Amino acid sequence: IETRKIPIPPHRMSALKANPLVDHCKLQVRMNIKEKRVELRSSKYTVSNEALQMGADFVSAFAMGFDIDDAIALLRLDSLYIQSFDIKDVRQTLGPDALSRAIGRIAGKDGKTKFAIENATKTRIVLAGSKVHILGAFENIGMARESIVSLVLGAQPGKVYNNLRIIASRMKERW
RNA sequence: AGAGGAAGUAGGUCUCCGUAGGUGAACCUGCGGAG
Repeated sequence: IETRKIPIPPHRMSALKANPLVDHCKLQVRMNIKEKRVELRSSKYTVSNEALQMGADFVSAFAMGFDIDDAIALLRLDSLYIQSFDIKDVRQTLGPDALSRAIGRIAGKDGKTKFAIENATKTRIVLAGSKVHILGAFENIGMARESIVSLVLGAQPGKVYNNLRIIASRMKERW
């Protein structure tokens, strides 16, 4: 018998107050969004450390900016990963014109560039300033990560999107 | 002004917060900030 408690940011508290993991994995839950904690407890119907760690990963992935439409995908498919890239990781210049210009390049007006990158490499990303979070299979996470870091190296989004599309097609192909 | 003669050229998304107005709890728009 093991328990795991996770902290949540003060962003998604109403969305966590929305309504089930006891039905999903037979693992008893408690919540308190004023101490920012969510208790996960394993019962006699709870069988595996896989179920424990996957419930923990599902709740933390809902906490870090994804909704349930992209979180029950993590509850369901075991090939699905999350990777959280800080924009402060590997940096091309020392100059502090970073945050606004970089996430203006990555996000794009009305979400055009983030959305086209998502549709191109089949991954699902969310963007909040310094931290950008990628969800999907880890080769798609590698594709989205190399596209985003080539966006912050200062390459144009048209050329980056073209190369991303051709790499995504060659990765979809079997032989 | 005249019929002839002869010639030549052809780039801030999402979420939250503080605002100000709107039709009020909520909610919408605009702005200023943090993730």
